Amino acid sequence: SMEQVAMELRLTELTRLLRSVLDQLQDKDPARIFAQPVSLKEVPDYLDHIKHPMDFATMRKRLEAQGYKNLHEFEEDFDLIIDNCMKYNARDTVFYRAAVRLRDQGGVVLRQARREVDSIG
Repeated sequence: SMEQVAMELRLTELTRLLRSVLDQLQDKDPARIFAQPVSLKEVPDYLDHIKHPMDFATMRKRLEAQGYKNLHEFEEDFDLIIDNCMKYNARDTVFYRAAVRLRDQGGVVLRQARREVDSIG
């Protein structure tokens, strides 16, 4: 139908905007701490601690399959990256501290993303 096509164009445009959001958030991680999944070879107990691992490469896979229906779903995944790290790692670690900085800097980007998503529909 024409409606299904219009819906699909909306999703494609959301995907375009979320790709730009993702790039901007990932720039706030210049150390690449959150770039890839925590390695289960190197941290073999990880899944005993963290039930829903997340990272930027995994988000990018989902994004490119158009697997984010709305900004809330995308934000959920970003918050998993941060919250997983702040639980597994102690406060006095470079990992924890990187997550705090990513959360703080990402907030700005996500605030305007939400306005754009609402504004453009």
